[PDB]
Amino acid sequence: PNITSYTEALDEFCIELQRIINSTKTLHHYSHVFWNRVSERIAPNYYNLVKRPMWLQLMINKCKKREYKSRKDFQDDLDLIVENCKIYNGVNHPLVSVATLIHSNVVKKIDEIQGIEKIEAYLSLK
Ligand SMILES: CC[C@@H]1C(=O)N(C)c2cnc(Nc3ccc(C(=O)NC4CCN(C)CC4)cc3OC)nc2N1C1CCCC1
Repeated sequence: PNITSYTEALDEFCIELQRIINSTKTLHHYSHVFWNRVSERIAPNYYNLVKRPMWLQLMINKCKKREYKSRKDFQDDLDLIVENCKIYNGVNHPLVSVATLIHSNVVKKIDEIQGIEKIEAYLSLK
C-alpha cells in the first residue's frame, strides 16, 4: 500500500479500524452484547441514564463513512462503550471486565497496524 496523501491514509485507516472492531467477535463469549444498540425492551431506563450510547456496529458504520479522522476520534467512541457499561451496570458487573478487555485489545491492535505511523503522519496533513 503506497499511502501518498491524506485521502489514501484515511481510506486505509478506516479499513484497518473495521478489521480490528470485527476481530472482537471472537474475543469473548459475551463480546456480542456490545455489537448492537441496547433495546429499551431489555434495559428499562437505559436511555434515561445514557445520553451518548455507543455500540460496535455503529463504530463500523462510522468507519465506512470515513468519520474517524484520527486515533483520538476513534478512541473517544471506544471509551463510551466502557464508560456507559460501568455507569449503568456498576463497576463490578461481569460485563465491565468484558468491555475493558475489548477496549484494551482494540487499543493494542491499533498500535500493530502495519504502517500506522505513516497513516497518522498523512492524517495530520488535513
Ligand atoms: C443494557 C445493560 C447491559 C449492557 O451494558 N449492554 C451493552 C447490553 C447489551 N445487550 C444486552 N442484551 C440482552 C439483554 C437481555 C436479554 C434477555 O433476554 N433478558 C431476559 C428478559 C426477560 N427476563 C424475565 C429475564 C431476562 C437478551 C439480550 O439479548 C442479546 N444486554 C446488555 N446489558 C445487560 C445484560 C443483560 C440485561 C442487560
